[PDB]
Amino acid sequence: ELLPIELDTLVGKGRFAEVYKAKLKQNTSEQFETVAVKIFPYEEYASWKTEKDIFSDINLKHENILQFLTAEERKTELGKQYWLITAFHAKGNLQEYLTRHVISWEDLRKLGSSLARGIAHLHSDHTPCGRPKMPIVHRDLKSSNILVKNDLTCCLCDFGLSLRLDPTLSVDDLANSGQVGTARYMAPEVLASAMNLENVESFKQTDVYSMALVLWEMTSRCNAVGEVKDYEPPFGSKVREHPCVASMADNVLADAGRPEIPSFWLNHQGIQMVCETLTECWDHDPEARLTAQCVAERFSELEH
Ligand SMILES: COc1cc(-c2cnn3cc(OC)c([C@H]4COC(C)(C)C4)nc23)ccn1
Repeated sequence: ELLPIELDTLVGKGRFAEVYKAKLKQNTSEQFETVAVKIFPYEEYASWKTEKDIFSDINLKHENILQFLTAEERKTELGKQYWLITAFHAKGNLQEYLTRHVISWEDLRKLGSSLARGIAHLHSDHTPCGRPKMPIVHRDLKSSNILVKNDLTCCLCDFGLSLRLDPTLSVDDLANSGQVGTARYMAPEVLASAMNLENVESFKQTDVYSMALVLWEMTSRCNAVGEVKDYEPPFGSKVREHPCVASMADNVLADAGRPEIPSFWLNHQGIQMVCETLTECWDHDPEARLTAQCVAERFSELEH
């Protein structure tokens, strides 16, 4: 049976689906509960299925991963819709949050350390207890799809382009997907079409590079650095609003371009640590990049 849900507001429109703030009126007498509904048309059934498989995976439950209530199929006059019902985070996406607010050092520490913890959890080949689990690579990490919870910690969602690192995966299966994701956040090796298709685990390195760009966005809006400029997306000054891969290749790969880090930012000890860490993470060489777990560990050291 379908949950008693009333759609309130359209909060997100993506290639695959629409996200709605909704009211779950389980009970007529008591106050309604705010939930999120991601709606996929029948044409996007595949994206719905990929996300559903992730959200319903018991091993994937984590504080930094969007909480999942249920998946439904709803017949409509036009056809059928595929729904994902989840917890709603009122603060919204990280990109919009950074645009509107200048964060404290404590905020940056919480946001950056929780982002790394969520990615590390997806990447992990084992559960906290010690049981083997099949790693997931997000493949489309960016500030626009990271939610901010009420306690100012990050929460991952938008798993439509995600890849389970299954051993049975073929080169043909992988190459066919090719460059998947947002061009602005693509790692240089992806822009170069230089990956080893047989090596599925190298996709973890691409996620780390995108994470580095997000960490830089958080850092750019932190008041600890000093004077804070208006929020700009990575490469905002260099490329157009919807950049192509050729143009991103030109900047990221040909010019080795990265978002600028003014030297005055380094004056703060904490900011310096974050900048050094993120710099290692966006290195041209994937091998030079730290793991998400390593980054989570460095953030732990930031209490000092
Ligand atoms: C993108 O995939 C999602 C998002 C949610 C979701 C949960 N709370 N929440 C709150 C939001 O704003 C107030 C949005 C807007 C904000 O920014 C976006 C464009 C990401 C949509 N989305 C969500 C649930 C399931 N999948």
